Amino acid sequence: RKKIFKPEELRQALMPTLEALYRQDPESLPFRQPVDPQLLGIPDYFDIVKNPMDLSTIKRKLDTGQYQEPWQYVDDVWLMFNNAWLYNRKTSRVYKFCSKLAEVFEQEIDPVM
Ligand SMILES: COc1ccc(N2C(=O)CC[C@H]2c2nc(-c3ccc4onc(C)c4c3)cn2C[C@@H](C)N2CCOCC2)cc1Cl
Repeated sequence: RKKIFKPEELRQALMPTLEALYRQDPESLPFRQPVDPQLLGIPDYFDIVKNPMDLSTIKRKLDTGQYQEPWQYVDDVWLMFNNAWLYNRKTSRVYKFCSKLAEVFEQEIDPVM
């Protein structure tokens, strides 16, 4: 089950699953850029989230061939969701938006896997 992927083959296969998340409006808006705790007024963010991830970082990694294997891309998307569920309360808009993106992703990534 070892396989060497061509970065452009990975990119073409995975990019549509990422585009599916970006297309969610307004649910993708809090996930489009890295969390800046001071500028968002959430100074405890890095006390709780030690491995931040967002759509712009995942896109940059896809675009520069930093994923060797599909599971590495999926791990970063899952990390982004896990961070938002960890930091935010179940009652919050961001937590609910995260749950929407995770549903969309589960649909998109199944066939690709
Ligand atoms: C359309 O939905 C929203 C619009 C604004 C906001 N925001 C606010 O109410 C305050 C600032 C802004 C905002 N919140 C967050 C926020 C906060 C906590 C988070 O935990 N995990 C994540 C991810 C996360 C994200 C981010 N933002 C700023 C977003 C909307 N920027 C706005 C500037 O352009 C890029 C996107 C949140 C949402 Cl759910």
